[PDB]
Amino acid sequence: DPNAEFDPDLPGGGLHRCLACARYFIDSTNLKTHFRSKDHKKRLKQLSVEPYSQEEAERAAGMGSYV
Ligand SMILES: [Zn+2]
Repeated sequence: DPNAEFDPDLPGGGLHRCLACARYFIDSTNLKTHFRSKDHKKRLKQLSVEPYSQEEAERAAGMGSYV
């Protein structure tokens, strides 16, 4: 199909998926918000899907900026 790097049937063009869920998300933000389930990534660690997942190898726990 002319001009379509994405798929028009799949949410998010089928380009944003959680492989562990086989679900297609409309946007990467929606997809990444989906991994905010700690138990999921826990299962991922057990299954060996992705060792060191989000909130661990990508954490919002820092920011050491003083004047
Ligand atoms: Zn998932």
